[PDB]
Amino acid sequence: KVFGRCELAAAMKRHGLDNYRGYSLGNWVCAAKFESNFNTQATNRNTDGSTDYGILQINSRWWCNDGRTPGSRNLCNIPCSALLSSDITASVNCAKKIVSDGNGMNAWVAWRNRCKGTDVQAWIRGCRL
Ligand SMILES: [Cl-]
Ligand SMILES: [Cl-]
Ligand SMILES: [Cl-]
Repeated sequence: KVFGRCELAAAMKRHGLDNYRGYSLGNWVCAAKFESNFNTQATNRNTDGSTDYGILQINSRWWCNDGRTPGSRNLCNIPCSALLSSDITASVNCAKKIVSDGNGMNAWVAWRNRCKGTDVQAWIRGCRL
């Protein structure tokens, strides 16, 4: 599913991501924009052989099981395929664990490089929330 900007903001809020660990909704929408362009089915293969999955490009080295990432963990206790669903529940719940892991949203290098320090509220501007 490719979400609309406000549609995704609303779904993220519904699932308790708004201001989670102090990160406003615009941060999460911005991260999703640059990680996946709002496409739940986004996948990308990393140089280390791990893969990133879903709207927030969650990585199989630590967070989910895909059966093809040697020496990896599955800390969210989910198949990576669950992160591709039109229903963002699994992605949101896993993101909550990731952002609580110590480095906040810096876990998403694209958030650090493209969202951090910017006017992230622009991502939810105009949205009925
Ligand atoms: Cl915001
Ligand atoms: Cl594996
Ligand atoms: Cl980047």
